[PDB]
Amino acid sequence: DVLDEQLAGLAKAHPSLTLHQDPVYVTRADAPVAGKVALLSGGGSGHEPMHCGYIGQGMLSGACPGEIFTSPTPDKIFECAMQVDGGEGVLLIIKNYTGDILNFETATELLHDSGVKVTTVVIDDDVAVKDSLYTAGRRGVANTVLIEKLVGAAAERGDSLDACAELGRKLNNQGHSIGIALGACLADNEMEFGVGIHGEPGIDRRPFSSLDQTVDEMFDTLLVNGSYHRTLRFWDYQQGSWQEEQQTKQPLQSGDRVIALVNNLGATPLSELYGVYNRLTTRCQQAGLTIERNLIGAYCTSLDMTGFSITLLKVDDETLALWDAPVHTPALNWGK
Amino acid sequence: DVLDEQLAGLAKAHPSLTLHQDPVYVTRADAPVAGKVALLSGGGSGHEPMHCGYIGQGMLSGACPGEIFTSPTPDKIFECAMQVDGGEGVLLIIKNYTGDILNFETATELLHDSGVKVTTVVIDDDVAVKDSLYTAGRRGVANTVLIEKLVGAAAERGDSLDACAELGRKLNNQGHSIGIALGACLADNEMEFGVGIHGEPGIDRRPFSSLDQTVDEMFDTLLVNGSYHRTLRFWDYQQGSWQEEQQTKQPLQSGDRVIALVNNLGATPLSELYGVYNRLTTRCQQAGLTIERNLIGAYCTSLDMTGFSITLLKVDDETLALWDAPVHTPALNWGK
Repeated sequence: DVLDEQLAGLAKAHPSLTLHQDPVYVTRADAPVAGKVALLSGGGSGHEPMHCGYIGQGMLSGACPGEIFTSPTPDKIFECAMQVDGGEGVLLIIKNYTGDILNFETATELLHDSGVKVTTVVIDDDVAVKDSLYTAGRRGVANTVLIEKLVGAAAERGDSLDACAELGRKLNNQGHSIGIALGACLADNEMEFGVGIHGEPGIDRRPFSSLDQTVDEMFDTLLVNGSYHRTLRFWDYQQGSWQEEQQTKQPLQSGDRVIALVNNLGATPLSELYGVYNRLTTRCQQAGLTIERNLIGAYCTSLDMTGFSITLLKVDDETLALWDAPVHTPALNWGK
Repeated sequence: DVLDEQLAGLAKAHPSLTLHQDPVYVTRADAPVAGKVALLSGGGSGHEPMHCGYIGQGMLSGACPGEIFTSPTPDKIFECAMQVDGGEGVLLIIKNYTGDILNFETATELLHDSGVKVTTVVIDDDVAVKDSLYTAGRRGVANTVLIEKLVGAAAERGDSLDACAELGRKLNNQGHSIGIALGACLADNEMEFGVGIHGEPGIDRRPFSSLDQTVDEMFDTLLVNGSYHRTLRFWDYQQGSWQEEQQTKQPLQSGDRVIALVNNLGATPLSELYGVYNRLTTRCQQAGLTIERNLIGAYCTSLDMTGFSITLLKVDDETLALWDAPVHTPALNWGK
């Protein structure tokens, strides 16, 4: 099995990780870490390094890969959470896809029934399309990475589960993403505008004219599609039931300070992502947005798709402190 | 100009770097760093992050990007070296291509003629083809990255120019690489075996049967093509002339300890690189090679070429200590 070989390779390459079998999942080699909230995510393979490249101090305690573009089954999630439970609760980060919501919400109840204090955070940052192919609402994409890092730093400093959960839901309402593909993972000199990380259709197919023009269109869409009201369910561990919560996003606006993530969906040359970033900085400056930090690289992929996404996440001094905090994972590493 | 936009983007993304104009080059924002040997490289754009993503503490002092797959002109190299010169010499790392050798060699003379103590290290790690299209001898490829980190650590701790040059030449004789492409940046289900980072032809075109079979063939080639004797010129700064030095490589063999670099040439999914790493570890274990450290990712690319390369560098305890030493660059970051 190729997927088997890929995970064995990840494990051999990174001794800070432990690959488990029966069922398969990955955790920090030092888990469970006593006394800190444990953070977990997962989803289909094909988005590497998300989420296994994010396992480590200051970020995920563990992750649950599934088959290509397919949610891990509930047994994997339950066993991974039990393995990382440090006595302070486990927070489940779930991207907004039908399969992921179903399997993670099922694991959540099984965990609850076994005495584990758990709660959830749903990510729906893709502003492009409401109700795509495998999603009720907006699709969960690259902002998931920014949220894992920020909530990961908060868990590592010792915040409670409730605190980690409220911060993740707040960030979710402040982060906005859009992606484009020039080639799947079907017409010359055309792009799928507002594409999904599983290959879901975007807003439309439109001509690619230049890098700068594509960025302008993506940026403009982030500015005008920001307003959003919807229900996101979360697990209330005190009542032991799902709570429907209306959640509100404000559009990005002049005066917002942001973290920018320019993300390779798969086969975009890094030189091009720097050109994207150059145009993005100009547009934010013109619109009154201050980019305070950035990440530019392959952080949330779709196999070998040719395209990239732009993510802008509103932040304040407290959030920036969580950004600057140490993280030690395969994909992201920085010290004090 | 797209290159202009791409370089402005790199500069805006990384305040630890300074982009210069008239002529264009990039340096550490803190250069010149007094009292340390300065390390420089450069080459055609299209291999990002090599070399600009390696500028920072513990690695390059600066780099000189040229146009796509084209060497920087000697004025760029000269001015960059003058900007980073810390009074203890400048070491130029040059990959073995006709154009790079000629421009860096011309800059070396201009530098010497201006009072700057300088010397060179030529990289010729690609074991696949002798005398390809743009090269007398063997092509310089991904081992260039490992050498910049190791020699970068030696320079950062204060080693002398001669000590840094000797280390670089020694490592060059101990590092071996081979690349394959499944698509240019051709044929169906066929690969260009032993391909060059500028699209040069390899040993041959052959059928792609599987990932594991491809890795086996690449690895076998690294074992059987390792022996090599050739002349590499270097700048003798005391005599003020080029010195022809016969240099020797021994094949890799049972008992060697290595650092492995599994490198995406452009469009290979990270999941697949881990599968590559998994097969590589098995083959190294069978052959008697101990992989002590690895790097898996996009470190020396060829635009959006679909393919990957494998590099194995023989090391000892001293070299492993230089690998583990602190490095803080756009592409490589660790403190232990």
